Amino acid sequence: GSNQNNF
Ligand SMILES: [Zn+2]
Repeated sequence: GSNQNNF
Protein backbone atom coordinates (compact mmCIF):
# COMPACT_ATOMS: atom_id res chain seq x y z
CA GLY A 1 0.00 0.00 0.00
CA SER A 2 0.89 3.67 -0.12
CA ASN A 3 2.04 5.75 2.91
CA GLN A 4 1.91 9.43 3.75
CA ASN A 5 3.32 11.26 6.82
CA ASN A 6 2.13 14.82 7.49
CA PHE A 7 4.23 16.20 10.33
ZN1 LIG B 1 2.84 -0.65 0.67
